[PDB]
Parts: sequence; structure tokens; C-alpha cells
Amino acid sequence: ENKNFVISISTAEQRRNHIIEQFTHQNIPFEFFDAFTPSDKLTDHLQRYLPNVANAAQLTMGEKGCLMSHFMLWKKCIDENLDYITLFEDDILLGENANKFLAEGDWLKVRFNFQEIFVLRLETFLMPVQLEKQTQIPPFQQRDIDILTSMDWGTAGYVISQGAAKYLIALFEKLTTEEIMPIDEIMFNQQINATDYRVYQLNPAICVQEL
Amino acid sequence: ENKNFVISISTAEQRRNHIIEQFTHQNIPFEFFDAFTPSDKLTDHLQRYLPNVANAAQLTMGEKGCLMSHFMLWKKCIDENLDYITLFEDDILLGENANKFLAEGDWLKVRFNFQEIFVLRLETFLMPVQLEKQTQIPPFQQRDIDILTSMDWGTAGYVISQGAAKYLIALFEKLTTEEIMPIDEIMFNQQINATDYRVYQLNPAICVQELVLN
Ligand SMILES: O=c1ccn([C@@H]2O[C@H](COP(=O)(O)OP(=O)(O)O)[C@@H](O)[C@H]2O)c(=O)[nH]1
Ligand SMILES: O=c1ccn([C@@H]2O[C@H](COP(=O)(O)OP(=O)(O)O)[C@@H](O)[C@H]2O)c(=O)[nH]1
Ligand SMILES: [Mg+2]
Ligand SMILES: [Mg+2]
Ligand SMILES: [Mg+2]
Ligand SMILES: [Mg+2]
Ligand SMILES: [Mg+2]
Repeated sequence: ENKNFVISISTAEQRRNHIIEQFTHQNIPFEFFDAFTPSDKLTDHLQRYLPNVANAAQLTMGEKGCLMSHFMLWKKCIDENLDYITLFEDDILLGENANKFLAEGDWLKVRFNFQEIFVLRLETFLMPVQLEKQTQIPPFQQRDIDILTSMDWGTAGYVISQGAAKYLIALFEKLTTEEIMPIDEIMFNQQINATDYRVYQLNPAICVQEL
Repeated sequence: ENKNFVISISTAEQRRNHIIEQFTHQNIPFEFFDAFTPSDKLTDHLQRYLPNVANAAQLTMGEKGCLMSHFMLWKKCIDENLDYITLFEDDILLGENANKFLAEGDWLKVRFNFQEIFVLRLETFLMPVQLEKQTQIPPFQQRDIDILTSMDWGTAGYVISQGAAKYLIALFEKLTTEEIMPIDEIMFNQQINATDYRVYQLNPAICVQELVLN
């Protein structure tokens, strides 16, 4: 019974082929989840489920789409009473023995009760902030002078327990328009010690974003 | 004239020895700046210079001390009309060729107009994360299950232009108690789409905090 969902724009043929290839070559079942893109459907979903986010001028509609995709998958976890769901974004590369973690679930069931509130990150945890190149100020001693353009965190591969799905849906629902930030920044900022929400990290990681 | 200042609690002997060792071994001049700590002095400085921060329950007094230390160094930059000042925290480790960047400033003077508003980060630029080991949930397939938390991003090594010192002093002075946030968030994250204020990052970095290397 399938736990792995890959968020992917329906027309992203090159990414989907790479995902198919990777999952089939390790014999890991999965389904694509058709990512929300700028569209009437996304507009409607924002208005109905996250009215606060629809108003947030600080995010691109694409960022709102990615957020909505994660959020609806969490909702699926609740609605279908799944113990956990494993979410990916469609540019991950699976590491070597990933099938021991993703084709089989007993290792998780033996370790956690799924009403516990946790995420288990499967992707790398050493991630650079997003830097832009610039051409006007020359490098010095073979070091570039780049411009910081955002704090970037991975939401490309993680297990979320039913408990954590409930917690995150409630959290995202309660955020005001002013508090909205990209999903990765919201989730990054939730990773603190004074809460019931616990974030575990697989170390070393078993997948990584392509670029 | 010295541009490098290392923020350090006056009694922090082990850190100061490590800083002395590192800077002297690469022949980089610097001065210690006595960090503000929870104390009468910090309380008084908060009340006089940053009254809205004294009330801010979202920062610990220690964090307010670190903030006050940076802030008074920016004020020094303004009072002394320095083109730039280069600030470190007392846990940095200098990279290999750090002296090419820190012992002299000509490479900066030929590159930037210091009336422009910018900070140039010198330290590593990974998302600020820490892993706690735990033994109660067993590893699987030779992979540990660690506990992951976020921490503040580094303010442990950066060059700040006079323009940016003026801008940040003005900004911090105007923030209400509710708007106060960690220094890193105010300096870096919140200014990403500011009209004049730029944050540059030296890539690859030339220094790293003792804790981030680990
Ligand atoms: O309009 C969009 C654009 C992207 N995505 C999803 O966002 C994820 C991350 O996309 P990408 O790697 O392009 O973004 P980045 O990692 O650059 O933030 C992918 O799963 C996409 O399918 C989405 O739901 N809606
Ligand atoms: O009350 C204090 C405690 C610390 N610091 C300074 O804050 C900087 C960073 O301290 P640390 O590396 O302990 O913390 P982090 O990098 O986690 O913010 C150092 O220069 C300390 O001297 C300070 O100004 N006041
Ligand atoms: Mg990506
Ligand atoms: Mg992302
Ligand atoms: Mg933070
Ligand atoms: Mg700090
Ligand atoms: Mg530090």
C-alpha cells in the first residue's frame, strides 16, 4: 500500500522520466501528485483552504502552488487515515540503498507510533543559502562576490507522521498573511526544541536535490 | 589603521587565546571589543540607545548583549567616519588564505563605494542547522536518526560599509518592541529585497564558526 508521493507539475516530462527511472531501478513504488501551478484551480484551492496565503504578496504563485501541494498531501494523510506519508519533490536523486527505507515500512513502524508528531527528513541537511552571481564587481583571489537572494531549505524528501500532518495543517491554517513565507522557510523555522513537533534527520541522508 | 574587531566577553580566556593564535599566525591585526553581557552596563545601554529592545521578551539578555556589541561597533564606524569596519565573533576559525583578505583592505577599496549600503559576509553560508545525537531510537541500515534543530545564521564575520552602518543603526533604532528579531534575521534575511541594501557573500567563504565546522 503506497506511501511515496512525488510532487511534480503534470507537464514536467523530463523530471518525471528521471523520477520514473530512479524509483523503478530501485523497485520503489510511488505515485505522482500533480503539482498546483498558477491557475484557476490553485486560486480556488488557496481561497478555500488557505485564504491567508492567497493574499500574501510576498510569495510567487509558483511558491503558493508548491505550498498547496504539500498541504493537500498532508490533508490526504489525515483523510485517508494513513499512518505516515512520504513526500518528495520531482528533482530528487535517490541515494544507493534508498529502497531499504522507501519500499518497506516496518523499520518506521517499529521505531515510532504514528500519532507521535514528527517529520523524518530523508534529504541532505548541509544546504547553502541561495546566492546570485554578479558581474560588475570582479572576483578576488578566485573567490566570487555573490549576492544573497534567499534562505533556502529542502522540502524535497521527508516522512511525515499523521500526528505531524495534523499539527502542520493547523499551523499553516492559523498563520496570518504577514507571517506567510515560502513553505521551506516556514518548516525550517518550526525546527526548534520548545515544541511537540520533532524533526529527525537521517544521517547520512538517502537523497539529494539534483541542483 | 585597524579595521578588524573581534567581539569577545572580556573574561572569555580560552576563546581569546584561540583568536590571538589565529590572527597572529596569519599576521592579521585586530582588536578585541569587550562584549556586552547581562549586566548593569547592558541594561543601561539598552535603556539609553535601544529602549525598545530592553522590553523585547523574544531575545534573551545574552542575545541582546551580542546585538548591543554589533550595534556599538556600527556606532564606532559612524563616529570615527570609517569607510568600513570588519566584525568577527570570538569563535571563528580563519581559513587558509584569510590574510590576503583581512590584513589589507585595498581589494575592498578598489571594488566598492563605501557610501553604498552593503555588508559583505566572510563566513560560511550553509543554512544554520544543528544535529543532536540520540540513542533511544535505533539506527537503520547504518544511518543514524538525529534530532535536527534550526539555529540563528552566523554574524561571526562580515565587512560593513559606512552606508550600511548608518542604515542598520537607523533601522534598529526605529524597530518597535514587537518587530525586534535576532540580529542575523534583521541584517540578512529581512533586507533581501531592500532597495539599496545589499548583502554580498564571499564564495567560497574564508572563515567558519568553531561549531559550524563540526
Ligand atoms: O508552480 C509550481 C512550481 C513548482 N512546484 C513544485 O515545487 C517543487 C520544487 O520545484 P523546483 O525545484 O522547481 O523549485 P525550488 O527547489 O527551485 O524551490 C517541485 O516539486 C514542483 O513540482 C509547484 O507545486 N508549483
Ligand atoms: O552575553 C553575551 C554572550 C555572547 N556574546 C557574543 O556573541 C558572539 C557569538 O557567541 P556564540 O558563538 O556563543 O553564539 P552563536 O553563534 O550561537 O550566536 C560572541 O562574539 C560572544 O562574545 C555577547 O556579545 N554577549
Ligand atoms: Mg528543487
Ligand atoms: Mg523548495
Ligand atoms: Mg532563525
Ligand atoms: Mg549568532
Ligand atoms: Mg557562534
